Amino acid sequence: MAVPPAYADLGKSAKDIFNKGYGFGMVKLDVKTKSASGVEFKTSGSSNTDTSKVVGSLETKYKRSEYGLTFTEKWNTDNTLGTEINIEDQIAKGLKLTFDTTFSPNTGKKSGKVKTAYKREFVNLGCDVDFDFAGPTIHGAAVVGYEGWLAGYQMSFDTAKSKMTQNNFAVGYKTGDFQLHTNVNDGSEFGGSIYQKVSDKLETAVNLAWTAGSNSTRFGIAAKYQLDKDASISAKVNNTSLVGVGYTQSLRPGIKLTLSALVDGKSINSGGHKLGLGLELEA
Amino acid sequence: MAVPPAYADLGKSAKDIFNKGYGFGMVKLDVKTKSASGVEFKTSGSSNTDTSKVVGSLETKYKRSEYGLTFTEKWNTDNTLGTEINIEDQIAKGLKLTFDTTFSPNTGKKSGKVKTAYKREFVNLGCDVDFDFAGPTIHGAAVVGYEGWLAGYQMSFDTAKSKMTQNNFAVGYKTGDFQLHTNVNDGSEFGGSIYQKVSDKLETAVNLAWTAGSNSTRFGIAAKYQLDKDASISAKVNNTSLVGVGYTQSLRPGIKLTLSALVDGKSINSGGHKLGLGLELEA
Repeated sequence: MAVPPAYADLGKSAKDIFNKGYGFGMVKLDVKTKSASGVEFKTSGSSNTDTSKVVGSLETKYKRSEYGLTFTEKWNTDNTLGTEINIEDQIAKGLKLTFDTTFSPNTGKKSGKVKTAYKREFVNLGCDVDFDFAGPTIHGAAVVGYEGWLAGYQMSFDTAKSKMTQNNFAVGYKTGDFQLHTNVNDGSEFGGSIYQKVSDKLETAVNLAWTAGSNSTRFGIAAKYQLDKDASISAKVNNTSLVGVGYTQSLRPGIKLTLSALVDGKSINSGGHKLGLGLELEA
Repeated sequence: MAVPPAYADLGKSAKDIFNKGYGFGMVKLDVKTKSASGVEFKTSGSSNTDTSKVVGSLETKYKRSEYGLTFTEKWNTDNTLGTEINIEDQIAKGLKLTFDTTFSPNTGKKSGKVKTAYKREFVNLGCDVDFDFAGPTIHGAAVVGYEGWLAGYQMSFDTAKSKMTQNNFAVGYKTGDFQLHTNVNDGSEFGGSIYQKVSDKLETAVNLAWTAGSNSTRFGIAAKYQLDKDASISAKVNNTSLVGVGYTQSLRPGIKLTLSALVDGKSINSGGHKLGLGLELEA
């Protein structure tokens, strides 16, 4: 089953080291409940410490594995309504067809897209069509993989402006507990990442970024240490001397609390320091 | 055991209806852990949504029931250090002696007090002495109780200014699931409260406040409904049309999450609305 990850998921494990475990400047509550009928609910809510912009949301998910059907309804505090229809492994295998819609009964605006995915051995393909105010826009991504090596191309195109708006390449290589990933976005932005699971308890990642049109280089070191099986500690630092720390505790299987802090170097009296609270409830 | 509550606790059950279950404008984390050695830890931390003033704290508590000894150490983010010593039921019974101290290694300031309590049938007494910059200040409270009826007097006195700074009376009456409380503070502020446990699930409270020097009257209605044994819902409204709502869920015995909101009447585009998150962890 050498079925590659989709282009968007290349370098995921390293990104997850750098990004989850943290939640600076926000307080977050995510609740996944389940009714007797089998339809499940997700209610998210987040608040910025500065803007005081509270966002709320409810999602309702209904499944029918027999037809490969997922039906999702979405509500948020912007009064925006969403509806998603997934049809997997029916028109063919393994082909996934998706219809996504959004509508806002205040501003009248209405948007939609048709997503398509095709998973197989050595090949993971995708083609989306976004219908909006300046539509349509065609997205296409392709990833081939054989024996650890990975090769991907991502592309987007405004049909109206007759203009290519995305042109990205990716080369990857995994040897199990070690991932290497590189990308070239628009012939301008160059990126690289390295994931390494050194021990049972220690995970480690490294970020690199550079662009022509400058001698500008940004890079980062990240790590995640699994104290016991119910507690975890993340830490990271970049070349701007921003130090991130995070600590996540599963109080009970299903309930995760997360504390995070961002500390600027060097500072005491004058620095942009941030805190973060995150709570995940799974019932 | 008709041992009355202390003056500060008169009307507690009604106050608890009105006040806990809510946490407007704050996010709060309280953690009560316990070491093998028997010494217990409390770490609190709260953050205002506006001022962005994060406060942190650690308290360490060591006991020795055999001598009636409680020894508490306190640390906070203001770098203020605290130390409390409790000696109960030793000099006599039931007499409690308390030494409280605080010191700030930044501003050099240092404060302390000697608290004394005397519990008995029909009588609950208290006398504190605060040593500060303008010290000392003597506090005294007395509550007598017989067959539901309650009578209390509270008093404070600056010995330096030779000035009485507190003169309060209280009359109460309880008939089990019904409490009535009234107070006269400084001959100016008049207050009253009524608690009523109507059902197993429904608790109810009413607040009243008036002062001479005005025709100013403020009052409030409060209620707490026990949905199931692990969930609870609070609501309240005053005469300024401020509507409070709160919902607390014990996810597991020991873990309580609390959501609260304050809604102004009448408003949509222009009103001071507040949210609140509170989390209690007991391990």
